[PDB]
Amino acid sequence: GSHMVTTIPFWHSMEGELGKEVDSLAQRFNAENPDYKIVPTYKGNYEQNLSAGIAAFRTGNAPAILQVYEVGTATMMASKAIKPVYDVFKEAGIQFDESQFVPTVSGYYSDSKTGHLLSQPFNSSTPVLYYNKDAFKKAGLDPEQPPKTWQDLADYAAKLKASGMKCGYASGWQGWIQLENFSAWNGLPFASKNNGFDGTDAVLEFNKPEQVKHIAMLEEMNKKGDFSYVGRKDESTEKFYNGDCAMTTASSGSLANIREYAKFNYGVGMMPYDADAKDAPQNAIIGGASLWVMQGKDKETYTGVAKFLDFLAKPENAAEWHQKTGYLPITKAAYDLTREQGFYEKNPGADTATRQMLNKPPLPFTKGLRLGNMPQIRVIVDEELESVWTGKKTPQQALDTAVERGNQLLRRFEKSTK
Ligand SMILES: O=P(O)(O)OC[C@H](O)CO
Ligand SMILES: [Co+2]
Ligand SMILES: [Mg+2]
Repeated sequence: GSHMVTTIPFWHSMEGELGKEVDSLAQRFNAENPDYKIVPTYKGNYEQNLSAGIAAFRTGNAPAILQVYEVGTATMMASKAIKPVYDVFKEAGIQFDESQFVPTVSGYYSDSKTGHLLSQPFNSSTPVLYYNKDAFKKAGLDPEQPPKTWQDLADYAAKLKASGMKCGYASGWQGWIQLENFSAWNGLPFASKNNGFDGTDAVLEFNKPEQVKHIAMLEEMNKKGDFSYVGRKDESTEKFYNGDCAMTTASSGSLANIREYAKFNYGVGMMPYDADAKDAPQNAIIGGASLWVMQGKDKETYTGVAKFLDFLAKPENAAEWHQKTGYLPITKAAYDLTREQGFYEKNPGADTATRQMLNKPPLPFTKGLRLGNMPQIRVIVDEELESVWTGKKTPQQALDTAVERGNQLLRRFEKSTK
């Protein structure tokens, strides 16, 4: 009737040092709240975790909490498999102040009609440029001056390669960085209806001259050996920390593993922008994930979930997550606490991710994205970009095809949710 501990499965995609920090947070919560036991389980990369969560729901054994990457948001929002987080709190009779979250992040994860959070913010990032300062030195570059523009990056990459580095430049999450964020950061839409927020009748718009020229630049670098393709996700993070790759654009959340494993002096810079683009940079759009609560659980489970989510949002815990991982602080209090503890004084580049998100007030179409079936559109994008790196298709053809294929998935979602 109440003597049994309530076990609460939490399925996530936090690998390496990120996962160790998730475990530390769960363990502390469990110690302070012994009526509950949060049980984190690593289920693979974000695609694998989302697929596993959806499949488990079909058979009634979904976890209580599921970490879903940012692009899965519209899909989850239309899902009948979730209990919106604001409702989890409401029905459990626990107060939660949504205004605590930084507006960019709360907006991203909020319902259009009610303004309420449908999932809980936790790990948000923007892409940053990691660079090997030691490698810069022996290539004759100023180790305190990362390339500000793509043009500069290509130049540096050539010099780093000439100096003996195995790889000059590589990128994590190419869709997120080279197209989604490339668009926002250079003042362009990724999709219509303001990057999807204004309706399911959105179409993809990333096949414009600016994006095509950008992909062409990367392909020219690839041919020269100055750019290396190493995969669709976080593969470039290890290529950087093991010394292979001199520069990588990767999640700000890669910092946990990079700090632990890089045995050289490294720096963090902002994403390069297009030198020719007037009024660039604009602002970055977030990556990372949010925490979804699955439908069909008992009241004890939802009480425990609400308590755990509240725990994660406490200033000290939100601040600790940001400081340890490189994900940006997602509450106002966590940002202020980090600043007031002198963390940014000690670690100058540690607020880069926030600064990119807030570089300028957003244009109507640089607030984030919200597109149904985006997890599959990401795969389409990866396939088409891979056809560029192999020389099978031109940058124009690949982006045109990704738009055509991707739009088919957007119309499929539109029809499904009408
Ligand atoms: O590595 P993350 O957690 O910042 O996520 C990267 C991309 O946003 C995933 O879609
Ligand atoms: Co009992
Ligand atoms: Mg569909």
